[PDB]
Amino acid sequence: NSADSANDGFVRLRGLPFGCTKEEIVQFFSGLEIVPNGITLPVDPEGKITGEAFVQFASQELAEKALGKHKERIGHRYIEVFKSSQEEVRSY
Repeated sequence: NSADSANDGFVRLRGLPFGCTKEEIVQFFSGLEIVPNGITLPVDPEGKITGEAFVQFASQELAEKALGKHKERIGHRYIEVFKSSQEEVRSY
């Protein structure tokens, strides 16, 4: 729950570019194992696009191998990372 229990490993992003989507998160953590639609796209930090998002792995541990990415890129922007679970995540 909200960051930890054992399996509910989510992550949150807050940094995405214009038109950002799942498949840019699906390439971000192409590194790692994720449940079959374990990625969530509510809106950006202002509320008109998708510049924050989230991702549920197969485990809490896989989801912190993912915090271990630190920055990388999506599209043209430059993405924060934080630990998460399904109820930090469900802004939609």
